[PDB]
Amino acid sequence: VDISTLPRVKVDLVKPPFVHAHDQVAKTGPRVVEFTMTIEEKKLVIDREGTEIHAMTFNGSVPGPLMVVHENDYVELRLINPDTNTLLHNIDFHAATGALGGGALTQVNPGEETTLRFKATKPGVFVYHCAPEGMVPWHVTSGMNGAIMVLPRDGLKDEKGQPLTYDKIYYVGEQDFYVPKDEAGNYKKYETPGEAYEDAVKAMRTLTPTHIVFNGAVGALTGDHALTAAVGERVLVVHSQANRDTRPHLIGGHGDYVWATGKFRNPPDLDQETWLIPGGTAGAAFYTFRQPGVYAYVNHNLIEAFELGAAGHFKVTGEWNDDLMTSVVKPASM
Amino acid sequence: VDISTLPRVKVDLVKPPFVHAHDQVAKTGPRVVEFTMTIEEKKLVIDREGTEIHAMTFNGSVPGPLMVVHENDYVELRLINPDTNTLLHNIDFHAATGALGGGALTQVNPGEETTLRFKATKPGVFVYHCAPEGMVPWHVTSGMNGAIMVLPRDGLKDEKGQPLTYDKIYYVGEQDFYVPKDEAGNYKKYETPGEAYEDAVKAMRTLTPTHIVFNGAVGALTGDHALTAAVGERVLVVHSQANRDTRPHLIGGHGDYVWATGKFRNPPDLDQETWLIPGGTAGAAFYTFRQPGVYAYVNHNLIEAFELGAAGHFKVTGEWNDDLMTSVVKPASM
Amino acid sequence: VDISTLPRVKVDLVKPPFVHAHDQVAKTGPRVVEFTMTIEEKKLVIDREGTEIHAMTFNGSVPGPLMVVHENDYVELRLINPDTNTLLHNIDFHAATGALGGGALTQVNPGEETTLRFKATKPGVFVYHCAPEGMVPWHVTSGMNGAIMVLPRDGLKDEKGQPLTYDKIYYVGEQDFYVPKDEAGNYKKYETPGEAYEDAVKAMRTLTPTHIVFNGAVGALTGDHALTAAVGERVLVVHSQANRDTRPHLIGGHGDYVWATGKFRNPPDLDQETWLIPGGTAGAAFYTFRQPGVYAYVNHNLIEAFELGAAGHFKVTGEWNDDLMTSVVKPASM
Ligand SMILES: */O=N(/*)[O-]*
Ligand SMILES: */O=N(/*)[O-]*
Ligand SMILES: */O=N(/*)[O-]*
Ligand SMILES: [Cu+2]
Ligand SMILES: [Cu+2]
Ligand SMILES: [Cu+2]
Ligand SMILES: [Cu+2]
Ligand SMILES: [Cu+2]
Ligand SMILES: [Cu+2]
Repeated sequence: VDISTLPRVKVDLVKPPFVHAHDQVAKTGPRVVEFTMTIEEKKLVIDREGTEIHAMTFNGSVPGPLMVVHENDYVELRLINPDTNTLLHNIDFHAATGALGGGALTQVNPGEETTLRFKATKPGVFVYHCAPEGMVPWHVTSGMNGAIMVLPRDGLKDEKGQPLTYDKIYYVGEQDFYVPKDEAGNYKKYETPGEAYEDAVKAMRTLTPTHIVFNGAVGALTGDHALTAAVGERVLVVHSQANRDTRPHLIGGHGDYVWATGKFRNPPDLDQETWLIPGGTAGAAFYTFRQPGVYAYVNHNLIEAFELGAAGHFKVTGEWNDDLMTSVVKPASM
Repeated sequence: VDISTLPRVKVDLVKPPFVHAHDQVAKTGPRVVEFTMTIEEKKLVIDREGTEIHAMTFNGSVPGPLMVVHENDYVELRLINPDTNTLLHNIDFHAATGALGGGALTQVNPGEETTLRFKATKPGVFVYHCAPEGMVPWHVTSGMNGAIMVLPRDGLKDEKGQPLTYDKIYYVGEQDFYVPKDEAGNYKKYETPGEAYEDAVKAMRTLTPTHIVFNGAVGALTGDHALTAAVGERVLVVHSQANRDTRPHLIGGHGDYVWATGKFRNPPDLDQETWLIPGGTAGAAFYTFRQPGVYAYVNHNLIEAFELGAAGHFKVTGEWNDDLMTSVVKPASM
Repeated sequence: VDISTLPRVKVDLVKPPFVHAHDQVAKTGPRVVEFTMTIEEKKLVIDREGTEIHAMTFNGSVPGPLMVVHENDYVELRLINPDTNTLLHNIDFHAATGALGGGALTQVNPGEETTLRFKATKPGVFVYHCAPEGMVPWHVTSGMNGAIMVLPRDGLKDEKGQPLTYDKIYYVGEQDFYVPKDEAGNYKKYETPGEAYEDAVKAMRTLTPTHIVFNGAVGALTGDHALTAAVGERVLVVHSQANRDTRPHLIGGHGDYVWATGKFRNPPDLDQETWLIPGGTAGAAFYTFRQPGVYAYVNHNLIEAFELGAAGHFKVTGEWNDDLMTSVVKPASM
């Protein structure tokens, strides 16, 4: 079908962990879904100590926002690199076919823009990331990655073919940072990106992250920004990691249905405690909450979670079920 | 059904790698299954060089013992922290739903005890571990973790729905330790847990284990303590890793049916050489032995196996099958 | 059936990434398939800087060559250790059952040979590697590993039971090296294998590779040695890693059908972006190319790919499909 004959719909993106509006089951035929993102190089404070890095972002956030389409829609992205930036950037979609996922067609210097179109032929959650030839891991590990969800036209299905419908969705982007250290162990800072580059390469080659965070900073998904749900609600958590493996776990819950490597033509794994999302992948977990209270959502290398930053919280409202769990005898000396 | 109307059964636990008595197919309706564990802080020698650490244990062992129930039983655990210990502890069951897996309800100071009940609503093998707020990875990586198996009421099934019945079961707990080192590379020792804490945190933040062991020490599952089997026996090996990925492999055999991420509502993977158990997970592998002799069972990062400790042995009795394997010409000069 | 009554066929191996001739669907009954490999200790330059190591090889290459048989054939390997070598070697097949995969029966000193036979009872791709008692990870991480493919007698099948037939096959062996470094960070060199051994053990115990390469060196699968295909061709990429996890990704494509842990009795995962091959495993991915141009094939820890060596290329011939992807507005200032 001639693409100029299809409907166009413009999406207005939101900041993670929230997700723009969409319908699980497609309410129209295939469409050209129009997105715009503006690259922003910016300083970000990433820990409680005040460590400040030069982040490279899509739309001002780490991770970049979640894009949502259906299978056999066309994604049309206007990518803007304002002249207030200093570096060359591009974009590679793991959802796309050809030209390095789009990276070979989207190289933009400061003061340039470009528009890419691709057909979303495979359903699943997928990573997108910047990847300029010769400086790929530097851009990705400076925060320049997000994800796209390509829903089946008839929505999600369980291992038997019956519908799975979520009530809420969140997007957790997990970021490994490599902040250069001196011989004594303290972070260095740098005056220009070029003066930083060799020590960024040195720091990356150790293979050891200094920080591993959700939504761009230690503690970002806690306090006033904890995730929320109610007892009985069905929640989909999309989780991406563009560079290193992670092992997500809902402390106090499970992944009732999990696509660990993110592709919806496969049946989900049931009843997971913890699952492996390989570096370079997006995964998705569906859970129905059964108990109120605080939960933590972590990478279950618990050092990475509780010392390096890879931990967030849910606050869940509703009634407690003593059949599922109860304290029979509360802690006491006797 | 009112829980006070159900049968109660008391379990008497055994030391790993052995497993307490149970029936694969449930011989009764749902029960309250009663367990007791006593926390023990103790010194342990973990390598051939004599390196001694302060371990934190459930029931005196690293790992803690394997607990076994059926789906929709209630687990009722009496957890005792004697006044000979010095620290606060608790317990989180990945099998349980609510209150951080039980951790929010089981905080016991030295000289206290508590009793927790939860309904085992999902079948599989699952990690349990201590997790005190603010010091979670320290307790877990001091050895304070084990596993629980929740069997389907009608026992295990293959990828086609037919029964799988084991003749023997073993539990291998794999432990990553982070023993602090001085600048020259030698381990330090410490006079109190508080004086140790900052350097334990420093050691953990390197993300690099000093030791990775089965059943609490280098060589623990060898010699007089090698695992055993006979040709033709069906063996289930439950394997847990509460903090880091592992990649188990039976040298000379296979995993004929493997639940790599441990949850029995999913069909097993067939004919595995090696499989990935993510950190924070228990997995299980079923094998029927076909050849006698010595086997090694390893994490197949072979550095981790043969230099850091992650290797045990089977000794298998019976007749050799020359159709499966034979030396046609023995090593010789010619 | 008496093995002396079966047909014998002699295979002549080829250097990776190419694969010797075979038929996907078996054209005969079960056979004794005869292979010969000669061990070669040799110097190899592994990076652009000229770093030279002492490699330990099967047949002169890192990885060793891909062997191909069908399920229930017998593999008969003549393994030769010439007197120009200095070390003891052997071979363990993850495809085989008993005697440590063959390692206990194949110990050859320089100037010796041996012939091993085993029945290939399980279909899949599997690692083979040297494993001499007490020096296993040293030999494996010096390059002494390859893979064997055991095809189902009726060829490969998809998740629904229909045939999958490849037009081309390649074998990518991925090698983690641990070249010892002095305190300043420069590689050391050594006069004899014995004088090298303690520092090789020290380097391995850091768990941090210095190099991670495809086909034995940085850049080996690029330039005049890039992999090739045409639009519309079906390609199987077999990928092994004998010691560490990897996360393969075709940049610009997908794994349409992937056996991540390599065993063909299981249904493949569909539409993968990236997949996890555990250390100690071979995996296989099937893709039909849809677009011409250059692709990169990587470990998607992008530091490991683009700084440490784990990246190769495809050059694909044919016509571009603007429906799948197009530049709507080329990069420009406006
Ligand atoms: O039980 N979650 O660390
Ligand atoms: O073949 N097991 O290392
Ligand atoms: O999109 N491949 O790094
Ligand atoms: Cu960029
Ligand atoms: Cu990528
Ligand atoms: Cu504790
Ligand atoms: Cu946990
Ligand atoms: Cu060797
Ligand atoms: Cu092996």
